[PDB]
Amino acid sequence: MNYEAYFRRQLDGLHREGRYRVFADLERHAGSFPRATHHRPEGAGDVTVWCSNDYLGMGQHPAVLTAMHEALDSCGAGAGGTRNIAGTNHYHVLLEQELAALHGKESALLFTSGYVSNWASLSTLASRMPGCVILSDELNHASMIEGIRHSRSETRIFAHNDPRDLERKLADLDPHAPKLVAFESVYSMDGDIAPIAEICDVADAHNAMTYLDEVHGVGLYGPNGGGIADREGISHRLTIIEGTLAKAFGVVGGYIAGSSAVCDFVRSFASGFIFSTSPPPAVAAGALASIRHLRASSAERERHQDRVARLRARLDQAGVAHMPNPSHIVPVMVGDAALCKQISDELISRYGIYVQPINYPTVPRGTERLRITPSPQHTDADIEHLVQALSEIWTRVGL
Amino acid sequence: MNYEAYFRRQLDGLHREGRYRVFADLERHAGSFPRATHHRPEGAGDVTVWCSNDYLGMGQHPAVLTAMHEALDSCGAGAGGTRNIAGTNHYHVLLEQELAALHGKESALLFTSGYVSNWASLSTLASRMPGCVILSDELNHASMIEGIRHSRSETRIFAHNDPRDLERKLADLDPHAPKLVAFESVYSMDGDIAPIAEICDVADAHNAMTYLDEVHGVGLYGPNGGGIADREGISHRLTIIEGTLAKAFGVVGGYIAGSSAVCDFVRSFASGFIFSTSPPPAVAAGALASIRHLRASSAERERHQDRVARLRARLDQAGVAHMPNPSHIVPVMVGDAALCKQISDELISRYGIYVQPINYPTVPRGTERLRITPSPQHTDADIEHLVQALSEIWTRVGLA
Repeated sequence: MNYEAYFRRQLDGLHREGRYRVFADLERHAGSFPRATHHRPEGAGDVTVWCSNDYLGMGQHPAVLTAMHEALDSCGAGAGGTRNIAGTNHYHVLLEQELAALHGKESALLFTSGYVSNWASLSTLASRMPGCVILSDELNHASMIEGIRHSRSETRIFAHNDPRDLERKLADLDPHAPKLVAFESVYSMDGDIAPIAEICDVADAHNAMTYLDEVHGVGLYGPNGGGIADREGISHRLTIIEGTLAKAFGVVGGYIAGSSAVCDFVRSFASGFIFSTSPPPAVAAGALASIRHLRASSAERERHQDRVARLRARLDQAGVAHMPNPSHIVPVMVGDAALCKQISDELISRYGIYVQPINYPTVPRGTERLRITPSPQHTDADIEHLVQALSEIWTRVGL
Repeated sequence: MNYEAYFRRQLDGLHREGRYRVFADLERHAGSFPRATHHRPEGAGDVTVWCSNDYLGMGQHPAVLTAMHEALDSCGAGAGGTRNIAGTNHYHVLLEQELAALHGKESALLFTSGYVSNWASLSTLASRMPGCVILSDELNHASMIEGIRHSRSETRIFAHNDPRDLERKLADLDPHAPKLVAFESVYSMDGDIAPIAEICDVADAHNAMTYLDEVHGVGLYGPNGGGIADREGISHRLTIIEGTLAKAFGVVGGYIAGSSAVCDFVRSFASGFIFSTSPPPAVAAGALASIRHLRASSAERERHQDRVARLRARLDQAGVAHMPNPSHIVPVMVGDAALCKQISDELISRYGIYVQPINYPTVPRGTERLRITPSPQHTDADIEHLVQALSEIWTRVGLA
């Protein structure tokens, strides 16, 4: 057994199949988003970032930067322990209070990331309820799939956004059986929005817990910037709302929000929460300032939706196909894996436009796409450059 | 099934066994470690922190803070993507190069936490080697256990730091199957140091990969501050060295260091790496300044061991028993979850001393203890206050 040679051959497989991926070394320009320096072997050059999940540019928001500077100087670089052992910081406490209020819940629990919040929460909740059946939306994110897998709990997959199929996969279970319905508000690849109320109607008929990942809604929708459930006024119907601090809130971290009992349960039992250093105080302080700002201000969401709407209108006039949807995500459709990569490469090296190809297995074969995430900071000129680039590229594909 | 009542009943179980934990709300005073403000219902009081894993106080190091302030103003609050999609920042690159160099390896891979570096790397490595048997030290950290469990690979546990038991467990195995020995350099709860060279001898004689968690070693031992393998001159013998940026380096994050091939392998396949936002640029810039500092400077490590030896000597002199060991961790043994918790509650309320009980998952039961972590910033006066506090409690509580 040559381990070195073994790992190398696994990678040659990925190279051959065209799925080996190299990172772009970027430096976003704080104060000048969506601009970034792209570090290429032959020296720096500027790009426009078009596939960042920092959806509102809160990454450069002055209130977020100020809170992080002040937290660094008061409390230092890091937490310096787990939440249990010397790593509970006042900013963690204010952030959990703020997240509870955002979602109208009794409590919230902060994790190191969105990924860990789902992995830790789902695996701990299901594994500690013997005979729990998990009902998982087939397009749930990797973090939810891995939490559900790690639970070892019996799991039934229901058809994407289909409450009739959910009902059919709940109908034979005893009401005394623990059940957990795990789904998202906004799904990243197609940008579709879940029928949350219809799903909660089926969940309540069967005494099932509801676990809603609002990663792609929170900060972006609702009167409080709480996400889709906030928008629909049905926050109170979910047992748990999960989210990230890394996307619309523009920093890093994950959380859940729910009853005192459920948050205390995950806090007291979840390995991935207990046995990992707490997020840096400055990370907690930035997220706190980001949430406070997006609860009080609608201006960024309004500008966000205008940029999204303007891009779609211009693509429509230019004849550039994108997948219609009610969210803020603009999946520009390519339909061929090799061509998707060729277009991504040409946008970066000829047009200074940074987008990434999305190919099988992330998305079904024939539905390969460029996932575009317009921000409040993308200008009309940025949109015209991107639309003209895609239009010129599609004409050359044509010829 | 009432979910609320079910959750409360399990929490009432932790209260019954005395292992329900109330978090202390602290603000560490940057520039004034080890002081913290403690927010209680009563209000705000100053305490001395004695169980932080920011072992050298790099959390308040001015070169670390300078780099973090700089990175915020240049790049913003967060990465704004995954490493694959818009979230690779130049600080991540310089940090992975620095970690490779620290451990004398070809490459390094940055994760969001030490916990995730272990869970993701061990799950991915074992998963993707058909018929792999994982041999795990008895006392491996939760993060390593969960990585091993998540792999679904065949697992053998070997007796703590026992290369002869590792030999016996490896001996009965299909000789053609891939094999991975997972262990730590320095174990947190007893502070014992692994016989890395002897474990590596047994791994080599059976064609086994070695995976070494140096979380409580890296930054604190070795000519390069690389940890125990660095100190023993055997970094080259381990297939993977794993560590944290959160403890001696004083920020947050996890990594592995190894060949370009093993790091690229985990980078390309591990869900917990691929599908999670990259660490903030400021975190990467801080961890980078921390490592460059502790590679070039042994003065904090020397002051660290000075404070450790001084506390151990004063504890012995006052008749307060601690678990002797070759590392920097001073475990004061108690006996009982409820007593240990009471001693910990009395140190805060009567003495302004913050030390957490170690309960009945982490350690065995009848073996709850006070884990104390002296840092370079603890003064002779702080040590006298701690030791006289423990002395007074120890007579009252009959542990003298």
